[PDB]
Amino acid sequence: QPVLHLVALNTPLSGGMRGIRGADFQCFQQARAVGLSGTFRAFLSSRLQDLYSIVRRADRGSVPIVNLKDEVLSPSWDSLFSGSQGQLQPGARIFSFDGRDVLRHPAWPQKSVWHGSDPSGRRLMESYCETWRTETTGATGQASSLLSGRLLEQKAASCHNSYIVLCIENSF
Repeated sequence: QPVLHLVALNTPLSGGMRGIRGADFQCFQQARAVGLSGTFRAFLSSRLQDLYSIVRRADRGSVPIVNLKDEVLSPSWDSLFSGSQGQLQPGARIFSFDGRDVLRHPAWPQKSVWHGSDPSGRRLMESYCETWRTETTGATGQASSLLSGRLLEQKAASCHNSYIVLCIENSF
């Protein structure tokens, strides 16, 4: 049964992530540290990339999305970008690579997730912290409150905030 893992980085990050190459490298390093074999990319839109396109086309329609512990979060990647704003089922849990529940652990003081995307997973050039290069208070990035059970809520948040960053396995 194919599945794609959605896992959080071990620490929150502000909008200044050294760009998408920086965020992607963190996903690579942290997955490798725990023995995960798949290819993990940061769950973020950037200048040249829409979040929606990060998962291989063949795995977008019918491969369930699961957390680190293989608990099912969504029936497919496409389901998240239907316009529901990435609604997860109640009680859904998201774990970091080292096994901590991001909602129950104090290491993530703010339960919001950076994404820089609209509800269909397309890039928001005016709201992605200058492609994740700045943490200045005046700049914004599109983020979502995990407390509301959604991954793609449309909140423009100051880039100076330290939020949860997710990594998605790009293919089974």
